[PDB]
Amino acid sequence: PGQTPIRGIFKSIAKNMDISLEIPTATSVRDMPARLMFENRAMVNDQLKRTRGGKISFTHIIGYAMVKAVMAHPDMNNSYDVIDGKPTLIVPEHINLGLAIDLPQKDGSRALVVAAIKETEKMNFSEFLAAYEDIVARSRKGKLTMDDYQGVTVSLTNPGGIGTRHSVPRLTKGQGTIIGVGSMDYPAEFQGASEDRLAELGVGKLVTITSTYDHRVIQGAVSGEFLRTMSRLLTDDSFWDEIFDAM
Amino acid sequence: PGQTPIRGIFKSIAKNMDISLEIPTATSVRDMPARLMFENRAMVNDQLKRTRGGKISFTHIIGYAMVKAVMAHPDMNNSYDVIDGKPTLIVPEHINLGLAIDLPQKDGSRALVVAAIKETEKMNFSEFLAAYEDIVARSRKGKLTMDDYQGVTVSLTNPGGIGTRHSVPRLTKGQGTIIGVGSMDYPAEFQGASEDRLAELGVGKLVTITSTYDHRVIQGAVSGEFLRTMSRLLTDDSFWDEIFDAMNVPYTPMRWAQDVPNTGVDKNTRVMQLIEAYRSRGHLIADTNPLSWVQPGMPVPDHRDLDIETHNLTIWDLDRTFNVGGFGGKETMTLREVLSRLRAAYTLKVGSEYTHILDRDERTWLQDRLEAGMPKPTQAEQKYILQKLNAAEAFENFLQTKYVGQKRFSLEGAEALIPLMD
Ligand SMILES: CC(C)(COP(=O)(O)OP(=O)(O)OC[C@H]1O[C@@H](n2cnc3c(N)ncnc32)[C@H](O)[C@@H]1OP(=O)(O)O)[C@@H](O)C(=O)NCCC(=O)NCCS
Ligand SMILES: CC(C)(COP(=O)(O)OP(=O)(O)OC[C@H]1O[C@@H](n2cnc3c(N)ncnc32)[C@H](O)[C@@H]1OP(=O)(O)O)[C@@H](O)C(=O)NCCC(=O)NCCS
Repeated sequence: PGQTPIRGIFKSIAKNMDISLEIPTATSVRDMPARLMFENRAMVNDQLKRTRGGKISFTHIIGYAMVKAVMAHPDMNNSYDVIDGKPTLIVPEHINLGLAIDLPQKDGSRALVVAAIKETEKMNFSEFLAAYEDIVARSRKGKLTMDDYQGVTVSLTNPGGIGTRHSVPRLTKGQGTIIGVGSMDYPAEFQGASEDRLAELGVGKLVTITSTYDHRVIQGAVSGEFLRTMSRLLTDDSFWDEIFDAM
Repeated sequence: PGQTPIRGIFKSIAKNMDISLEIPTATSVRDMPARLMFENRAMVNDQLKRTRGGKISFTHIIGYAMVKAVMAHPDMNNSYDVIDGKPTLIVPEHINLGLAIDLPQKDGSRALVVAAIKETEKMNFSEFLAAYEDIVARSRKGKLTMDDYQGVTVSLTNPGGIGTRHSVPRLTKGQGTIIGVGSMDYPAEFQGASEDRLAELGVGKLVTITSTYDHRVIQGAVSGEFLRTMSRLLTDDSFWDEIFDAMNVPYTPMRWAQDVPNTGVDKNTRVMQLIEAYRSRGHLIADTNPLSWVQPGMPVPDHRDLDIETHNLTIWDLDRTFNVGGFGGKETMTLREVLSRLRAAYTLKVGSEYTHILDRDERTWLQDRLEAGMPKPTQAEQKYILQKLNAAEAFENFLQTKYVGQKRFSLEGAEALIPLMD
């Protein structure tokens, strides 16, 4: 009980949240079927098990789809800044994808950090998976440099691990959008039903995906079309041929 | 039409909303089943009605769960301030819970106020309910002081009364979080379906709960875990045992389980076995003791035969219809009505043992008279019972007063013997 100064990484988190108050933000929400993801992921993980490889996750698949979608809709990669006291649009050279990793510390307090995969628009699924696992591995061992925290152009977060349905997050300065992935589960009005009955009816599972963007440089129609493209890719023949071929 | 200055309470509401612009906020949303809440609330309100008590609401239950959750995740109680021009985290001493009460005024304009229940982390459900009703009562009569509006650490709101699905509200300065409760109803894609069809499928009702927090002092993972804890408590065995114990209800609470298929032994067979179990062994849980006393060294018999889990039935069968073979003078009935009748006949103030009798005509005579119930007596009859009770007690007290030391072997404690013999 009482008052205590904020020190360390927490002071940095506090200062950035205060700066971010000067961004006008809006949000879009879309829900998608998730059956084909469960099926095709299982097929890939069976192959890896026989070949004594690793394991892929839902975030890997959604990550790759997200990159393809940003290529199809380039406006989602832009940001805003005032330079020489004039308003300015900033168009980057590459797509650098930030991952929000929750890592506990030595003290016993959790902190969230955003690390970057760089030059993602010239990768196939095999390359993408390697880069992803590299960042995650080094984060646990505590061997991330200062260069890994710089140059992010678009971010990804996964609150659905805990079981949240969806969220409305904060956008940090220097970016245009942040994408969030919610729980992949049956709706709550079917959580007491029998397996037999669900199979008979043909009820599937959901996923809700969100988009939070800066409204000075991105319009609503662009954000909507972005999510529509992601929805088409995750249920598309040609998309899953790529992943299967690479693995 | 035209312009008019804002004056009074409205000017205060306007100023606070302007100040609140300097809080960075984020939101989390989660949806939960709501069947067990409907069931167990009904059981508690039936007990209170017989004892001429009050009524509990959904906000009472969610409120209590919310307090338990804040205890499990203390970070949700903290706030932010700048002191001596340095950033600072503030950790309070108590959990003070603010309620958002919509109260109309004399003029005819509605206004929202937030009043506080203080020192909530040292309360049981009985204490909690009293404090809640105290605040609400005084608000309507217009007798809230200035101390009731100060010291709030966490807030609760209920937009689901009107029928809103969920909301994204504003957070006021000095707090860390605000929790919102949405509509408890079927989804809108089932609002035209029949009751029969919904019962067949096994479709339940929802509730959506939100959390809006200050991101300088609370992280997303903490907010998510908070809502996960609340979800577990509202479907937990041990949680509902507390509430039932505190409100003095004698039955086991309805439990949470999955719906089971109608395979193997049919469900009509299982409902007939339940009827037989209550007729045979229901006296083991009847309200026949005036004291709340269990003798320490005596064995307690097994009475697992009297709960619907042992006969492979579930909350999902309560509104389905079954063949009962003349029970209650009906050929068909719901499991809710079956349980109601059995409990009224074999579990109140009279417990009966008669199923061991070998003759069929004897058994039927008793069974018929015991399930019809006790007929309502007239006023003259009621006054006669009161005269006899008075005579008994008065006689004992007279002898006590006039002859103190003398041995008399009193009947005090058992005065109902006189009207029984009569
Ligand atoms: C091991 C690794 C390859 C991922 O393995 P994983 O088991 O698929 O991922 P997690 O351990 O985080 O998830 C555990 C479980 O939660 C499930 N899960 C995760 N996110 C989910 C979501 N949004 N909805 C539903 N289930 C989810 C996973 O499917 C897994 O269940 P399973 O028993 O069927 O495999 C590795 O990348 C890892 O551990 N990553 C964690 C950190 C991270 O990815 N952070 C960045 C996220 S943006
Ligand atoms: C009388 C009292 C004990 C509550 O009684 P109550 O009937 O349970 O509550 P209300 O009168 O607000 O609700 C009326 C009806 O709406 C229903 N309802 C309320 N909130 C609901 C919600 N979120 N979703 C669905 N139904 C809801 C109640 O169940 C009740 O229906 P019923 O006919 O089945 O009883 C008393 O506390 C009261 O009147 N409170 C109102 C003010 C208040 O609680 N304000 C603070 C809320 S944070």
